[PDB]
Amino acid sequence: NVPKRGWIAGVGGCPNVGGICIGCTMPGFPDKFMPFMDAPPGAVLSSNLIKSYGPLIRSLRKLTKDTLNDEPKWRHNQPVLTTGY
Amino acid sequence: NVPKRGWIAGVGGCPNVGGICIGCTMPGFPDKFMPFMDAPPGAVLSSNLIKSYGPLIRSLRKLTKDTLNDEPKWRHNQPVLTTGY
Amino acid sequence: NVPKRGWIAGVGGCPNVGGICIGCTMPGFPDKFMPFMDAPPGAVLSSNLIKSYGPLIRSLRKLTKDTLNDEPKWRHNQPVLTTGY
Ligand code: SF4
Ligand code: SF4
Ligand code: SF4
Repeated sequence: NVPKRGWIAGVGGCPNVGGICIGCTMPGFPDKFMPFMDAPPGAVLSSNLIKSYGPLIRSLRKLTKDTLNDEPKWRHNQPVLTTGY
Repeated sequence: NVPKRGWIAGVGGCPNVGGICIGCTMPGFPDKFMPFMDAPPGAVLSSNLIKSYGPLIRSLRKLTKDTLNDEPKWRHNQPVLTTGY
Repeated sequence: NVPKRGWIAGVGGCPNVGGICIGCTMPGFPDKFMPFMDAPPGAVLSSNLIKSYGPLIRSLRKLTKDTLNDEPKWRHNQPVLTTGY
């Protein structure tokens, strides 16, 4: 739970901070994880997994974000109130 | 950056601890987000495709996990060393 | 070429105006097409095709459309020209 909780005062961690998780809390440690800097064989399948939907969902998110980066029209210094009141 | 950063000394935040993010930092806040306790229109979309490969990746992870939840055979109190030394 | 071409002076046609195509120009007409009001067998395939990229493509389109339904900010009757001139 290190990443979810941090190391000390929420300050540290491993992957959430740039450190590969080497499985140091598991019965299989360390032998079933070495070499540590190699990709887990199961990960290559999931990293070579194909998300054709990967670029779409990102493009849709950006659009939605852009409209959220636009204040409503009724916020101005014009002498006539547009807020609907 | 609140969830990534926490609120005070990494203690709190919003979604990371069960509070929906109401986009209080966005120029569109709050009108483009209300009503807050309703699902955002574009959410259900990305949900319905990952459901085809969720239970798969989930099982594939539960299995490797179990292998990692097993100590190497050479860890015992038998009369003879079997670690490879 | 009827729907692409219209029937008379580009006015009528068949499926383009709600008339099922019954293959009346084809060497197999009418036997390989009856019963007419039944769906084509091979058609049923691409019809029920589980293209779950669909609800995501219409959304990605509606979001683009909505932005194209907003005039740029510099269109207004304020005492200050703000087009970039
Ligand atoms: S390397 Fe260890 S301390 Fe770090 S996240 Fe993994 S199991 Fe936890
Ligand atoms: S509700 Fe606000 S403080 Fe919280 S994560 Fe969202 S933008 Fe940040
Ligand atoms: S029913 Fe006949 S005229 Fe109409 S589109 Fe089909 S081939 Fe053309």
